[PDB]
Amino acid sequence: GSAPKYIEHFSKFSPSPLSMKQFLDFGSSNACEKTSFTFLRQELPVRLANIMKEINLLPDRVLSTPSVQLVQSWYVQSLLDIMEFLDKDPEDHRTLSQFTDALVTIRNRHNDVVPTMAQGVLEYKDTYGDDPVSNQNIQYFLDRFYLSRISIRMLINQHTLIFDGKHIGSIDPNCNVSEVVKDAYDMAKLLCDKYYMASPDLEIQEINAANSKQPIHMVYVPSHLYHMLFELFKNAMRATVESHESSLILPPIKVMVALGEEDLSIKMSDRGGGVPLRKIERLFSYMYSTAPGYGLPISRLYAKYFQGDLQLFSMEGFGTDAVIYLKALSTDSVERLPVY
Amino acid sequence: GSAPKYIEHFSKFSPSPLSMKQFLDFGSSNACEKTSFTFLRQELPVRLANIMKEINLLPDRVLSTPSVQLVQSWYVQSLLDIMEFLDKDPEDHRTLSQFTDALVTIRNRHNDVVPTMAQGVLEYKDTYGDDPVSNQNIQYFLDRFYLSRISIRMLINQHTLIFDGKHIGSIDPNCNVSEVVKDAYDMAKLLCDKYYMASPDLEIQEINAANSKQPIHMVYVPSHLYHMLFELFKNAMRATVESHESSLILPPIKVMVALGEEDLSIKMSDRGGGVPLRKIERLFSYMYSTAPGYGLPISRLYAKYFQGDLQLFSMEGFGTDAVIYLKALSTDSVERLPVY
Ligand SMILES: Cc1ccc2c(n1)[nH]c1c(C3CC3)cccc12
Ligand SMILES: Cc1ccc2c(n1)[nH]c1c(C3CC3)cccc12
Ligand SMILES: [Cl-]
Ligand SMILES: [Cl-]
Repeated sequence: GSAPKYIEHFSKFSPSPLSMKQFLDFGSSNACEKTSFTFLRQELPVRLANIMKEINLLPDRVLSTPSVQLVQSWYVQSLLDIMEFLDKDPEDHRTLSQFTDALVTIRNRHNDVVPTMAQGVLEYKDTYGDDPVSNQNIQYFLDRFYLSRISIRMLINQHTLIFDGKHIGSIDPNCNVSEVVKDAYDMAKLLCDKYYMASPDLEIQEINAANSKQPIHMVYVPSHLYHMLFELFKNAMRATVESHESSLILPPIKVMVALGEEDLSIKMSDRGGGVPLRKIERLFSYMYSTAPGYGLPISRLYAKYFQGDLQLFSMEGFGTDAVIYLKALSTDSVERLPVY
Repeated sequence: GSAPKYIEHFSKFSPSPLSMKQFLDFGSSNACEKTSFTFLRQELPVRLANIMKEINLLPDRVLSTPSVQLVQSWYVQSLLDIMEFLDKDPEDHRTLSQFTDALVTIRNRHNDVVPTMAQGVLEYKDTYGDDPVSNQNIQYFLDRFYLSRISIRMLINQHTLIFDGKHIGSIDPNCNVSEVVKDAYDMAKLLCDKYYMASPDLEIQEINAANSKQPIHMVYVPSHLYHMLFELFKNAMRATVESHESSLILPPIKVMVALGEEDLSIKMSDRGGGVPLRKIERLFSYMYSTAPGYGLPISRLYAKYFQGDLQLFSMEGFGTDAVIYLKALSTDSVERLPVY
C-alpha cells in the first residue's frame, strides 16, 4: 500500500495548464506520441494526486460516505495504473500501446462519477440538511472536482483520439460556431417534440465585428460547446413550451454569435416567462438542483475551462438570456485548473 | 470631548431597516411628526455611529489621510447635532422645527462627501498602488459607506420633505416607470446633443405579465430610479455615438420594462460595440474607475438599497445590456443596510 505516499509526493507539484497551441503541437503528428506519453505519465499523477489530496481533506462525515469512498477508490486505482509506466521505455512501441489502453480503461472506470456524486449530495441533504454554509462548501468542492475531471478527460481524449494507429483529436481548429448551435438545437428539438408535441423555432444572427461578411470560426472543442448549448436549449425550450400551453403563438429561441477582439460570445434568448432574480443562483447550485440534474453548473465549468464563462440573466414575466463567453484567440485559450 | 463615547454606545445597536409600508405610515400625515422625531433622534445616531466605528477601524495609512479625517469630522459634528435633541420634549413645536432645521444642515454638510472620497481613492492609488487586494478592501468599505449614506439621506429627506409646515416625500406610491425612463433619456439626450451633435432614439417596450394592457406602476423613490437610469443612458449614448462615428445609422437605445410576480425589471440595451468580459468588473470598481466617476457603482447601490440589483452583460463587437432589478411589491421593498 503506497497510495498515500504517491498522493503526498505528486500533490507537491502544481498541475501544468496547456494552451490551445500546445494541444495542437502535441496532436500535430503521430511522431509526438512519445512526447505525449512522457508528459502524461507525469502530469496525470500530478492532477490526480492534487484532487485526491483535497478529497482526503473533506470532513469525516463526507469522506466516510459510500459515494466518496467509491470515487476515491477509482482515483486510487487509476493513479496506480499510471505509475506502472513511469519506469517503462518510451522507445518501446508496446509501452505506448499499453499506455493508451490503460488510459481508455481509466476513462471508462470514471464514467459514472457525476451521478455518483449527485447521490452523495442527496444523501448529505437528507442526513445533515441544506443550509447555506453546506451549499457553499459543496459548491466549492464540486466545482473544483468537476473542473479537474474535465481537464483530465481532455488530456486522455487528446492522446487516445490522435495516437490510435483537419480535426486534432477533440479540437476543431476551424470550428463553425453556428453549425454547433444548429446541431444542439436540432437534438433539443427532437426531444422537445417527443415530450411536448411542439417546439420553438431557431433564429441565429452572427455579428463579426472585424469582418462583417465572414462566418465566425474559432479554435475550440466542439463537444464542449455542444454540451453547453444543448443544456441551454433544453431549458429554453421547456420554459418556452410550458409557459405557452394555453397560447397558440410559440416564440422562437434567438441565438446571437458575436466575434470581438478578444471575446467570442453566444447569447441564447427565450420568452419562457422568466425567473425571479432570487431564484437565479439556485439554478447553478449542486445542492439546490438535487432532488429525490447538474447540466447548468457543469456547463459553466466547460465554459470556464478555457478562460470563458457562462452567465444567466432573466426578466421575470418575459424571458431569459444566457451568454456563453469564450476566448476568441487561441493564444488566450489556456486550461483553467483548480488552484491548489 | 464625548464623541468616542457616543460612537461606542450607539454602535452597540443594530440599525432598524424600514419597509415601504413603514415609510408610508411615517409620512401618512403631519400628525406623525412627533413619532418621526422620536424615531429619528435614536435611529440616526445608531446609523451614524455604526459607520463611524467602521471608519475608525480602517488602517492608519487610510484613517490618517486628510480626506478621511475631513469626512469623519463631518460625521462627528452631525452626530453631536442630533444628540442635543435626545433630552428635548417632542410636545414642544419649537423642538420639532429646530430638529428639521438641524437635519437640513447635516444633509448640506455632507453634500461633497462622494468627490471627497474619490480624492482619497486617487491619493491611495498614487501613494500605495492599485493592487487587487487594495481594490477589494476599498470596494468593500465604500459600498458599505455609500449604502449607509443613502439610507441616512433617505430618512432625512422623508422627514424634511413631509414635515415642512399623492407623493409621500420622495416616495411615489404610483410611480410610472416608463415616465421616469423617458425623463432620464431626455436629460441624457440633451447632454449628448450638446457634446456630440447626434443622439440615439429611445424605444420603450412594457411587458405586464399579469395584466397585459395595464401600464406598469410601482411604489418607489423616483429620484433613485432616475439616477440609475440617467447613469446607464449616459454610458449607452456615449458608446453608441462613438462606435458609429464613421457610420451613418445610429442604433436606438432599447428599454424593456417587465413586471413579474415579484420582480420589476428594467433592461437597457445598446449597440455601442460592447466590452470584453475581462473589463466588465472594472466598470463597477471605485479604484479602477478613479483617474487623475462613480456613477455605476453608486447606481448599483441605489438598486440594492431596497433589495434590488443592477447587472451588466456585454457582447464585445455588438453591444451591452444593463438590467435594473427592483422588487415589484411594497411588502418586499425593505431597506438594505450594511451588516455590522
Ligand atoms: C422559466 C425558466 C426557468 C429556467 C430557465 C429558463 N426559463 N430559461 C433558461 C435558459 C435560457 C437560455 C436562456 C437557460 C437556463 C435555464 C433557464
Ligand atoms: C463600449 C461600452 C463601454 C461601457 C458601457 C457600454 N458600452 N455600455 C454601457 C451601458 C449600457 C446600458 C447598457 C451601461 C454601463 C456601461 C456601459
Ligand atoms: Cl472522475
Ligand atoms: Cl456622507
